[PDB]
Amino acid sequence: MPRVLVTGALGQIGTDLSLALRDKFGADSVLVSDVVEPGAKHPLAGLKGVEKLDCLDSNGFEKLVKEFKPTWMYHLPAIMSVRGEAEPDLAMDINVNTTRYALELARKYNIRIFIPSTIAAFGDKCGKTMTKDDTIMNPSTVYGVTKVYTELLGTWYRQKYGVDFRSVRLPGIISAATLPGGGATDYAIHMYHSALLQKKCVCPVLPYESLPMMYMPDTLNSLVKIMEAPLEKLTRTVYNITGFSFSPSELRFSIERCTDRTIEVEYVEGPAQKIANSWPDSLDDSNARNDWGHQVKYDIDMMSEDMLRQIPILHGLPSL
Amino acid sequence: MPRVLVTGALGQIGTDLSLALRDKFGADSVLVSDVVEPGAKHPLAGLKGVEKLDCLDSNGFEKLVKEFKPTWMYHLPAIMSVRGEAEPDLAMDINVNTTRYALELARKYNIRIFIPSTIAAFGDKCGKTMTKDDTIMNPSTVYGVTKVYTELLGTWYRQKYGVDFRSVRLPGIISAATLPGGGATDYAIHMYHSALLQKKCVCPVLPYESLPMMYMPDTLNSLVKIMEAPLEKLTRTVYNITGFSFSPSELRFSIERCTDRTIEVEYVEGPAQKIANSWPDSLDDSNARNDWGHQVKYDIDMMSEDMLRQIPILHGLPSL
Ligand SMILES: NC(=O)c1ccc[n+]([C@@H]2O[C@H](COP(=O)([O-])OP(=O)(O)OC[C@H]3O[C@@H](n4cnc5c(N)ncnc54)[C@H](O)[C@@H]3O)[C@@H](O)[C@H]2O)c1
Ligand SMILES: NC(=O)c1ccc[n+]([C@@H]2O[C@H](COP(=O)([O-])OP(=O)(O)OC[C@H]3O[C@@H](n4cnc5c(N)ncnc54)[C@H](O)[C@@H]3O)[C@@H](O)[C@H]2O)c1
Ligand SMILES: [Cl-]
Ligand SMILES: [Cl-]
Ligand code: NA
Ligand code: NA
Repeated sequence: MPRVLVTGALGQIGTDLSLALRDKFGADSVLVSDVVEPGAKHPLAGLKGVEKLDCLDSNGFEKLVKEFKPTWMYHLPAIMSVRGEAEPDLAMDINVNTTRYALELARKYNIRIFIPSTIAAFGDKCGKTMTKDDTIMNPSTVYGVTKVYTELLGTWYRQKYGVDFRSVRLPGIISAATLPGGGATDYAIHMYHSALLQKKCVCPVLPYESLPMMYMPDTLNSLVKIMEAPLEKLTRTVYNITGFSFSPSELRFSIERCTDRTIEVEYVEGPAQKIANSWPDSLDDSNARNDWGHQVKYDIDMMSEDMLRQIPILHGLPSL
Repeated sequence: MPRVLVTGALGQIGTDLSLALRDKFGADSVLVSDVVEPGAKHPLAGLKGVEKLDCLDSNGFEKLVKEFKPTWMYHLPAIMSVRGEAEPDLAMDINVNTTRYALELARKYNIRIFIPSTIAAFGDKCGKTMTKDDTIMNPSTVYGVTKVYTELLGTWYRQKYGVDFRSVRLPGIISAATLPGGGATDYAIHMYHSALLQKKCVCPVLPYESLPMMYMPDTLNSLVKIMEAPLEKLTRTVYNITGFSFSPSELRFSIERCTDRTIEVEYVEGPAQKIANSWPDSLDDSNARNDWGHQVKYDIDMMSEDMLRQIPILHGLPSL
């Protein structure tokens, strides 16, 4: 049974993943860290086993790893697409340097290490329909460039030092806890909020732009399941995984089915569009399904039902 | 005509490139720099416009650029395959951080920037026969991993900021001016020295491991030609270029044809072999030929003739 360290643990994936790990292996077997502390309304507030760690401080990062003695690490901090184009130096620092430090610690302390990649690692030469695990990688964002380096450097640590590096290329991840903002796939949560508030939604992604997506509970299952797999079953270090693909118009139809009313949406291109257009429409995740049993239990309508129930509970929006 | 800065200029490529640029454009229009000073017998010793610059010193790098106002830059420092496997922190520092600084300067000060890539950017999934410009990139060395990042990051600067970033994936480069080191393709240069000294060459690459190679004068022609090209003629930022491929067995025969005598070579596998085996056997350089006129004058026997005449003259080895 593992002892799990999570870094950048207070963000979108880390919050839900931290809780799930605590449930499965026990709070004493999990250490949750982030450069920031949790808000008083954050789900990890007041919990034991939550610490403050700037992963750019390699000495502090090592200090924490020595003290806790993890056998597994999920290294989550990154600056993602939209922010990274505006603040590329910060993206290069965080996405390259924290990763280098993590991998050096995984070597030194014999840690099985997960670092997520992303469909943003692909660009317009990838083959946009059912994109393969091995293909041409020509990302159009600095974030994506940094994640190609993440994939290749992690794989080198495996080959050279036997570090047990594992990764998936995550699609857009949807969850109810997330505050709608300007992220590349934030149109989807904005749309759920608008529907609940019965207000006009102005969507920055074009209506028929399809992307690979996944609902959070499926994401968490896979993130645990890949780390549990015996090494001998893994034929590669980096796997595509997907939930289902959808466009904004499809998400709108889903919401209208689950609310039984019309939501008003106007499509006005924002910064997310050019980024999303350079990404695949759908992924081939057959290697993940075959090697370690990646599976998906939600479809778009199940997800919409759950979201429309969870958002009022979490954020105080009007319910259906 | 241009004002050309060379960084990392005292090495194998830089020594001959610096002299060619001075000849072509005039000594007052070329500034060359390196972390170390030239020794008294270095071809660049005693020359004006040769300076000491550590490209990890970003303030120093900036100061030099702001003073000289280059219109072109050739950014040459890197830690290469064999050394990088043994000193990976140095390789990651030099290969990533100096590049990051050079690209930012190119953006800020409007410089046309060349940063060489390499066949080492490819690995065992590339398609090893007549490898294309766009393929799967899975390098097996940290150096190669850093060069993929170099290509993608330079290409992103071109896309995001309009930086005129140009690159070729260099094959193994053979030249006489520089004494050979412990690097992968430098077996070839050692084999010429051993032949002239009439002593045993112990070769760490297996006798039929074919690699893309090029003789320096053709390399110099192409390094200048790609930088002279009008931007509108370039359909891509990174080009494969090759001279010809050969194995150590082939080179030995070529040397023996020229020297009219046996030379003694023993093949004792070293680290270079597994690295070379993961590289292409030959490249497709059609895009370079088409777009900007890459061309090649030398074949293996013309190269061997010239190497065997030049080495005695430049280094005092036993003639003919
Ligand atoms: N959410 C998605 O749709 C998605 C999709 C694909 C891949 N990913 C990847 O998943 C990982 C997590 O994404 P997320 O959506 O949770 O991001 P997020 O922005 O919600 O969370 C990131 C967390 O990293 C922390 N952090 C930043 N700098 C740090 C540092 N110096 N030291 C320690 N922590 C630091 C931030 O405080 C934040 O809590 C990232 O690698 C991301 O690229 C996410
Ligand atoms: N030589 C080849 O066969 C070959 C093949 C493919 C690609 N390349 C590329 O060509 C470039 C030059 O290679 P080379 O063979 O001339 O290498 P080299 O090792 O002969 O020369 C490297 C030069 O860089 C300098 N240097 C190192 N750290 C520095 C720093 N911090 N600041 C400034 N200078 C620094 C060194 O002092 C040295 O003079 C590299 O990018 C290499 O990857 C060379
Ligand atoms: Cl984003
Ligand atoms: Cl080498
Ligand atoms: Na962002
Ligand atoms: Na080397």
